Amino acid sequence: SWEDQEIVQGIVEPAGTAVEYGDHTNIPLTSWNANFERRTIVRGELGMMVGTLE
Amino acid sequence: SWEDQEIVQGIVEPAGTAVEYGDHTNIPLTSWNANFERRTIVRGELGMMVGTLE
Repeated sequence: SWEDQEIVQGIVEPAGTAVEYGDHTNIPLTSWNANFERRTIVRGELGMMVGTLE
Repeated sequence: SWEDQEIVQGIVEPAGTAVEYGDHTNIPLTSWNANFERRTIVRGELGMMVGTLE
């Protein structure tokens, strides 16, 4: 909206590898991570000055 | 009951001796006394564990 500062996009990375099965073995677990991506808004300006004789 | 600690058994000893009957003779009387014996309770515990593959 020309006054906002940043635009943000989310990314999620899952995680987890299988393990061989065992009745009394430890249960492996899956998980995930999340990062956010910011792009800054740049405002440029340009002007003019005009005179009567010009 | 399973959630008990002791079991009590009572023994009653009675007493009394008969006499010859008379209309105006004083009446003999019987009586009793009681004793108790207590035995503690022991709980045994045993279990099993079964896996899906097993």
